[PDB]
Amino acid sequence: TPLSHLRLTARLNTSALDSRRGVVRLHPEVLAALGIREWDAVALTGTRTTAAVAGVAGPGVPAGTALLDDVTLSNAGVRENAAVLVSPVTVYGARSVTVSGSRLATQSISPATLRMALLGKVMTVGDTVSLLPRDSAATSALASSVGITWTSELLTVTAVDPPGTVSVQPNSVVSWGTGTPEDPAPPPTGRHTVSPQRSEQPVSFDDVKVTHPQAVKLDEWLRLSLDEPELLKTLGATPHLGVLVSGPAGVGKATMVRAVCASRRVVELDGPEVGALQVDERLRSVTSAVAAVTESGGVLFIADVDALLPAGNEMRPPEPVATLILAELRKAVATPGVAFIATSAVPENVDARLRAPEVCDRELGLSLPDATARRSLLEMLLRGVPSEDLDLGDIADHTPGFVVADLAAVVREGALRAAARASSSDDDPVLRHADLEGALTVIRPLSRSAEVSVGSVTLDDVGDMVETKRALTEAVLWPLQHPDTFSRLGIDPPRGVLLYGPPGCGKTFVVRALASSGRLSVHAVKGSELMDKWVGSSEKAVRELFARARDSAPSLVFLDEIDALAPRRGQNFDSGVTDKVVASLLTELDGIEPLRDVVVLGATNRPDLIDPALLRPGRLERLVFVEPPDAAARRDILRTAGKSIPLADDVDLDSLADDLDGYSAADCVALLRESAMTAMRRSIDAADVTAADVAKARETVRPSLDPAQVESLREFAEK
Ligand SMILES: Nc1ncnc2c1ncn2[C@@H]1O[C@H](COP(=O)(O)OP(=O)(O)O)[C@@H](O)[C@H]1O
Ligand SMILES: Nc1ncnc2c1ncn2[C@@H]1O[C@H](COP(=O)(O)OP(=O)(O)O)[C@@H](O)[C@H]1O
Repeated sequence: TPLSHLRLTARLNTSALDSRRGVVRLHPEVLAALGIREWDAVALTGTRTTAAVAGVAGPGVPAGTALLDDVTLSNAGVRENAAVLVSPVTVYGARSVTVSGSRLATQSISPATLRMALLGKVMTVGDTVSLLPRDSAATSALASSVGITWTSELLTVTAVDPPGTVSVQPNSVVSWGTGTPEDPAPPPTGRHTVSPQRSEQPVSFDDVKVTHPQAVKLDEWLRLSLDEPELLKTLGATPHLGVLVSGPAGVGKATMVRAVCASRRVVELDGPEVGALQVDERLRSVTSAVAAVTESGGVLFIADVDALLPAGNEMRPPEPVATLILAELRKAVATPGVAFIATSAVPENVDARLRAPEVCDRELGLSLPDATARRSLLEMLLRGVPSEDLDLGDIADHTPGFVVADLAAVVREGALRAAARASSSDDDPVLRHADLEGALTVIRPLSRSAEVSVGSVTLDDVGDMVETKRALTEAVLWPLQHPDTFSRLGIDPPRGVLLYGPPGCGKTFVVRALASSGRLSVHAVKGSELMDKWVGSSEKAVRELFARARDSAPSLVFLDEIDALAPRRGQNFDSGVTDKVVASLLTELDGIEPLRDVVVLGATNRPDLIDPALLRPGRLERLVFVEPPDAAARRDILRTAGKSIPLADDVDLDSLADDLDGYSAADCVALLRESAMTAMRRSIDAADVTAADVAKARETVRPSLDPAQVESLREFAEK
């Protein structure tokens, strides 16, 4: 894919409340020309190369101007009012990030605190990052009540992994530079901690289960295994318990586990810290933790185990040490009075041998908070926090795709805006609605820090698809959001949905937008990846997926590229591997049919390549055809995507829509992208997209839809 880029003028961001937060201000036309949305990271290049998060510039900022704070100008090697190269950058989740600082901060600030303070932010080697933008007895009490422990010291990034540009994730490890010979070496990492029975917990079990109903099921599993083993023995069930908890990053998976195990003794390892250890020290750490949990019993908990036991991509299989690490865990699970719980944002990022009867026999998927749940979280985050008229309902309504981690960061930022307002007024800081709303202009949700992340796309980002949205809302959202009314009205349990249409028309895009609603756990796979890329049995991956969905209800099961997952008999010959998968799939689909809190949806560009047994009643029987965007639809798509692109008077998006027959939704989005770029390159100071700019763009952006293939898809439901 061609790497788009623009030279802009770099002006110093004069707003202190907008500076030193890892945010660069760009005109929307730049975002359009570069092919990115707000909150996407950009590469910034002067004499040096750095990266920052693209935030939309306020009014009064011409398209040819980028606003950079003092540290960004320094990191990019750009003088004020000088030229800067801006371009989209690939930002992977960091395995590790090594930072350097004073001997005092190196000894006083834990790696967990570092990760919390820098969560979601982009890092590049050589960069100067700030843990806190600003810095009295009432203000310090405020900072601590909101959870600000660290200070405002500027650090430097001495290393990242993988190389290039990375973002700090919950499964990342952020550790000090080890290390300057003069200064003392920093404390050891990757070793287990023990929390005794009935220990003081920051977040209670009651607090957790109001937005995470899955905590009730986890608690019930633990109690049966550890407290009432004769009940399970009477039924012939297994007394052992291994659980893999998954769900969006920072949604609160680890906090839920600690809350549920509050009355138990917990032996806890930090997956990333241990995973970063030298291979032999890594094994010893796991071994020490297993012997400790089996010495007295209780819960062995590994937060973010995907950093410790990565799934591997065949080019690199799992390391040999993983076999021995798994043997230790397996030994723990078989121990009476011992239970094993591990977390991971994406389950398939963990070694396949962990998702097995011998270690983790069952799984639990958490969900994004809906608007109601978000308001519950904000009120919880603001206990003992001096405030006025916060209007939390409005803040909750304006944070879709957010998680508690983000909301916490929103509140911390709000405390800074209050403390800044306080210092000028000399009054004691008191949070108002302005602070929280102002925080939203600088805080990037974790769901936007890396698509394919649940919450990155919302229905507003989807132009048009009125009829498709309508059908999906009624077929998927309505039954899940109203279980009892549907049952008492004698409405059938949610029918399986097959979503199909020509490429670049949003059949996948709209599902991802739909899946960001909240109060609904999403369990999604791409047909190709599960079959070809994943190390492990594909047939067991199917049963695993559905079992996690059943246990995490209300659940949506998204089988994208369903044609690859279940092709027609004869298309594949792999010693019966495909057969077992399809037969297992049919079996799972039939188990989902009577359920009311689980919906299954398959998507494909080629429905005729699916085994017809998938399309029988009780299975994927609701056929939703996604039409290519007509004249009406193209108007919406253009207007949605081109909303903030300044246009010249001789540009009419409506008449343009009528002329774009054969252009898919993606084609239209690309025509605006190309148009904006054509205008930016033509004249920076005369940025307004002209009719000629669009005319030139149409030379490179061609129609992609085949009228015969489109006809073939439309007739599919009747044939
Ligand atoms: N009820 C709560 N009150 C305050 N902070 C919370 C609460 N729940 C979660 N957090 C914070 O949000 C972040 C995300 O929680 P965590 O469980 O670590 O996410 P993950 O799902 O990635 O494990 C954590 O840093 C935690 O400190
Ligand atoms: N209605 C729409 N509005 C805006 N962008 C869209 C729309 N439909 C599709 N796209 C663009 O197309 C991309 C994916 O297209 P989609 O049709 O979902 O996949 P497929 O090619 O598998 O059908 C998305 O990243 C999105 O940018």
